[PDB]
Amino acid sequence: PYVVCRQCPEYRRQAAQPPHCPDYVCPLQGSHALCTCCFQPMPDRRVEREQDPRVAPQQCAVCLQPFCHLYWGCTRTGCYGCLAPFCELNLGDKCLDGVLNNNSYESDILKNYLATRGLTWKNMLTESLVALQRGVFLLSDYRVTGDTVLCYCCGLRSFRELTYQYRQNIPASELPVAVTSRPDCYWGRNCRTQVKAHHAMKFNHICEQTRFK
Ligand SMILES: [Zn+2]
Ligand SMILES: [Zn+2]
Ligand SMILES: [Zn+2]
Ligand SMILES: [Zn+2]
Ligand SMILES: [Zn+2]
Repeated sequence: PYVVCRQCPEYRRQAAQPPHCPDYVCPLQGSHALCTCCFQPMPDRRVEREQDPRVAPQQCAVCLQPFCHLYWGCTRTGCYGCLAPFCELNLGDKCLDGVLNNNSYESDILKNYLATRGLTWKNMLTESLVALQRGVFLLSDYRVTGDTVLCYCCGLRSFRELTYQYRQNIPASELPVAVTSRPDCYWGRNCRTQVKAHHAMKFNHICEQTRFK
C-alpha cells in the first residue's frame, strides 16, 4: 500500500493517486505503522529505538500496540493523549463514571466521597500509586508502575483496579450511613446483577464473593 505520513518526503506526496472529481524524513526502505488510536500512519521507528533511547516511544509497554501521541502528538475527538507514563496519563473528565465495577451507584458514592473533601481523581490516583509502589496495592498487569508508558485503555484498566482498592480502604465512618447500612451482595464485586439500579442500590458490592460460611 502507498502510504503518505506527516513526515514523508514531498516527492512521495505528489506521486499518490489523485482524488476523484464530481525534523525526521521517512527513507525509502523504512516502514509505517498505523496509530491504534487515530488510525494515521507514522514512520515505524521501534526497532531503531531499541538501541536508541532518543527516539520517542511509539507503543504501549503493556499491550504493545502502536500509538502516535508521544512521537508527534495525536489528535482525535475522544483522545485525551493516548500514550503517556501512567502517572501522567489523561484519563478524561468522566473517568470516575462507572469506575467501580461499571456500577454507577457505587461510583457515585466514591465521587461524593472525593467531592466532599475537595479531592480529584488525580489526587486519588497519586495516593494509589504510592500504595502500589510499596506493594500495598496490586495490579493484574502486575509489573506496571507510575512510570510505565502505556495507552489510554491499559491505563484506564489499571486505574479501575487501583480505584477499587482505594475505595476498599475508606473507613465506614467516613461514608454516609445510607451506604454502610446495605448488606453485602453474596456475589461480591463481580456480581452481574449490579448493572441494574435497584440491585445496585440495595446491596453493597465493595466486597468479595461469599464462599464458605
Ligand atoms: Zn512517512
Ligand atoms: Zn495498551
Ligand atoms: Zn494517533
Ligand atoms: Zn490518540
Ligand atoms: Zn449483586
